[PDB]
Amino acid sequence: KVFGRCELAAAMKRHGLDNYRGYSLGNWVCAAKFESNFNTQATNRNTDGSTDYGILQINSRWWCNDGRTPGSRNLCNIPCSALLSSDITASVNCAKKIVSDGNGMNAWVAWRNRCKGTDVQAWIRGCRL
Ligand SMILES: [Cl-]
Ligand SMILES: [Cl-]
Ligand SMILES: [Cl-]
Ligand SMILES: [Cl-]
Ligand SMILES: [Cl-]
Ligand SMILES: [Cl-]
Ligand SMILES: [Cl-]
Ligand code: NA
Repeated sequence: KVFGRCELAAAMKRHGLDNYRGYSLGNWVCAAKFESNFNTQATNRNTDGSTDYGILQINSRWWCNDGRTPGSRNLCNIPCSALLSSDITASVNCAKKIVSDGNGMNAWVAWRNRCKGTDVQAWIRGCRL
């Protein structure tokens, strides 16, 4: 599924991401825009052989099982395919664990490089939330 900007803001708020770990909804919408372009089916292979999955590009190195990332963990206790669903519940649940792990949203390098410190409220501007 390819979400619209306000459609995703609303789904993230329904699943309790808004202000989770003090990160306003615009931070989450901006991270999703640059990780996946709002596409739940986004996948990207990393040079180390891990793969990033879904709207928030969650990495198989630590967070989900894809069976092809040697020495990896599965700390969200999910198949990485669950992160590609039209329903974002598994991505949001896992994202809550990642953002709790100690470095906040810096875990998402695209958030650090493209969202952090910017006018992230623009991402929810106009949205009926
Ligand atoms: Cl957009
Ligand atoms: Cl915001
Ligand atoms: Cl594996
Ligand atoms: Cl594990
Ligand atoms: Cl699995
Ligand atoms: Cl959803
Ligand atoms: Cl933080
Ligand atoms: Na894994």
